[PDB]
Amino acid sequence: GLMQFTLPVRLCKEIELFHFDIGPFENMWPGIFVYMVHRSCGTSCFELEKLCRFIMSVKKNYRRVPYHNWKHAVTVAHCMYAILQNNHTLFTDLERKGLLIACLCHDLDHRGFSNSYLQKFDHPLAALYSTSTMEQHHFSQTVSILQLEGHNIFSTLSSSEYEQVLEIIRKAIIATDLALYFGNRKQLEEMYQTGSLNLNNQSHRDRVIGLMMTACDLCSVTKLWPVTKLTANDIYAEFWAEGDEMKKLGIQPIPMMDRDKKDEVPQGQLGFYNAVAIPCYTTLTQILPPTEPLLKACRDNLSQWEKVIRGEE
Ligand SMILES: Cn1cc(-c2ccccc2)nc1COc1ncc(C2CC2)nc1C(=O)N[C@H]1CCOC1
Ligand SMILES: [Mg+2]
Ligand SMILES: [Zn+2]
Repeated sequence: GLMQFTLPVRLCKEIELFHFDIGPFENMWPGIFVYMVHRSCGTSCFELEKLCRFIMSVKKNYRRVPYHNWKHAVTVAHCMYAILQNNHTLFTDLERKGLLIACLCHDLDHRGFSNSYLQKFDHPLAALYSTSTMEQHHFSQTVSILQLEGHNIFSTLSSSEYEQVLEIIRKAIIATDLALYFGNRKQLEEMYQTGSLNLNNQSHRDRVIGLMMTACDLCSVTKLWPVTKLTANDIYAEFWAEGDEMKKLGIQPIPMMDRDKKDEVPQGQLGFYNAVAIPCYTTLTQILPPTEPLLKACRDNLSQWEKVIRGEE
C-alpha cells in the first residue's frame, strides 16, 4: 500500500511528455505501466499482486511480430496516460481504470495481419467476427485473461461498475479498428463545429474515447523524428510480410504492402499523415485542447517526410 513505483529521474520527467519513448529495456515496461496506473488512477485502483499477474499474462499473449507487439501495447497505454494526465478533471474514476487497461490489451494476440488478410485467407476468426475481426478477438482475449484465477483486477468493483468498465474497454478496443475511425471523426467534427458536442451525453463520450484510442494507437507518428523513422521499418516489415502472403493467395496486394514498391514509402507516409493522422490529432485538439502537442509533433513528422521526398534525407 505504501509501495510506490519510482523511475529514474530522466524517465520520471520524460514519461509525462506525449513524445516519450519507453526505451529498449523490455524488463522496465511493466514497471513503467504500473507507474502510470498509480499516477493516473491511484495506488488503490488495483491490487498490485493481481495487476502484476494481469500485466505478465497480457505480455505473454502478445506475439514476437515486428510492430503489433508488447512494446506497441505499452507505447499506446503511455499516450493514453499523457492524455488522461493533461485532462485531469474530464474523466470518471472508471474511465481512468478502463482506458489504460484497454490500451495495454488493444492488440492482444495480433498475428501481424490486417482484418482484410484474415478475410481473404478465410481465417476462422473472420467467420466468428464479420467486422472488426482482430478487434473483437483482442477484446475476447482481454476477457479470457481477466477470468484467469488471480487475474481479476476489477474484483473490488460492484456488479454494475464491473459491467461499465468491461463496456468502456470493449468500445475502446473496437474503436482501434481504423475503418471505424473515419466516420467517428466526421461525426465528432460536425458535432464540435455545430456546438452540439456534449460530454454528459454517453454516446458523445463514447465517440471522444474512440478518437483518443485512434490517437494513442497511431501515436508512432507523434514521436521525435528518429523514433518515428525507425518505427516506420517495423510497420512496413508487417505490411510487406502481409503483401507476401497476399501473393501466396494469388492476389496483388495494395502497394502499401508490396515490398517491390519500397520506393513509394515517403509518398505513402504523406497520404497517411494528410488522410488520417493530421485530421485525427486536429479534431482531438479541438475537443481536448491540452493534447495539442500530439498535433504539433505529427505536423513536425509530416514536414520530415516532405524533406525525405525532396532528397534532403
Ligand atoms: C497509408 N499508407 C500507404 C502507404 C504506401 C507505402 C508505399 C507505397 C504505397 C502506399 N504507406 C502508408 C503508411 O501507413 C501507415 N504509416 C504509419 C502508421 C503508423 C501509425 C502506425 N500507420 C500506417 C497505417 O496505414 N496504419 C493503419 C494500417 C494498418 O493499421 C492501421
Ligand atoms: Mg489493432
Ligand atoms: Zn494497435
